[PDB]
Amino acid sequence: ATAASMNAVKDSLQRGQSTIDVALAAGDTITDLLGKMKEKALAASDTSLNTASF
Amino acid sequence: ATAASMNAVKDSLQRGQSTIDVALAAGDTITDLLGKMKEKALAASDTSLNTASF
Repeated sequence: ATAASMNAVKDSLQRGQSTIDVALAAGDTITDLLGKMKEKALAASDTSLNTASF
Repeated sequence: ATAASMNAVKDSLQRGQSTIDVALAAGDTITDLLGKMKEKALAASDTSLNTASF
């Protein structure tokens, strides 16, 4: 009975791994977006821009 | 992200170079006109001129 109980443990571990995989994909896209906004903030930091570019 | 962020810095430096180039062209024109004024001032400083040429 104890040996047969391991299947639920394996299912729970695989479920956690899938959840972390989905979170990792979301984190990848979020870091891409974060880098792009840092580029935008540096570009807008310049005082030689006109109003429209800002 | 830090490496990819350098494009904004490059663009800002290029914009500064373009602004300085425009300023230097206008300054070249202004110095040419200033030399012309100095020539006219020396010409008009002569006391033998009649009122018309002055």
